[PDB]
Amino acid sequence: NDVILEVTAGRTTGGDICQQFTREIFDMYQNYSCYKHWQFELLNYTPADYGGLHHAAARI
RNA sequence: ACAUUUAACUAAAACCCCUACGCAUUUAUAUAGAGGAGACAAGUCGUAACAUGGUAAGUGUACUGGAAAGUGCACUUGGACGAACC
Ligand SMILES: [K+]
Ligand SMILES: [K+]
Ligand SMILES: [K+]
Ligand SMILES: [Mg+2]
Ligand SMILES: [Mg+2]
Ligand SMILES: [Mg+2]
Ligand SMILES: [Mg+2]
Ligand SMILES: [Mg+2]
Ligand SMILES: [Mg+2]
Ligand SMILES: [Mg+2]
Ligand SMILES: [Mg+2]
Ligand SMILES: [Mg+2]
Repeated sequence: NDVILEVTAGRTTGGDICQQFTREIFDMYQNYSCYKHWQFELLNYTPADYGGLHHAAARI
């Protein structure tokens, strides 16, 4: 069954470390879909204010 | 509500009421639902305060606004006015 994957930047500390790290994780799953030849369909994508990700949703 | 009797050549016998409490009063627990306060985050919106915080802040009171808060009158310094003259 297909997976609707969602990543959210947890509110645990100051700065954009949580939001910046979310972008890296989201790119990791997107690249992992290509490695497994999986179709990666973007559903939601809300970038942060410092080149990061607040929350993102995608379908694999 | 309720009666002084019997007996008395030594002296004794007899004596025995019925009405209250209604889930009425008093104090708590449990709550359909409606809110508050503290803790917490960093999410969302703005930047009110702390420097003359960029409208100096605040008190009382009134009205208004998503939200801090905004404005009127009076008061306070828990602000300043640069401290000879020019
Ligand atoms: K908040
Ligand atoms: K003010
Ligand atoms: K002040
Ligand atoms: Mg209740
Ligand atoms: Mg301000
Ligand atoms: Mg001024
Ligand atoms: Mg201003
Ligand atoms: Mg001000
Ligand atoms: Mg005032
Ligand atoms: Mg007031
Ligand atoms: Mg006004
Ligand atoms: Mg006016």
